[PDB]
Amino acid sequence: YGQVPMCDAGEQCAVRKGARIGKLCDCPRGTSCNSFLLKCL
Repeated sequence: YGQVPMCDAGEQCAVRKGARIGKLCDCPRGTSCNSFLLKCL
């Protein structure tokens, strides 16, 4: 439960649009999911 594709540092890990965020992949250890930039920061 919660398994997701490994996300890259610049690759989009979640899309912020419409209202809620669209999860795509998890950010690599050391990088978080920026809902404003949509990057692994």
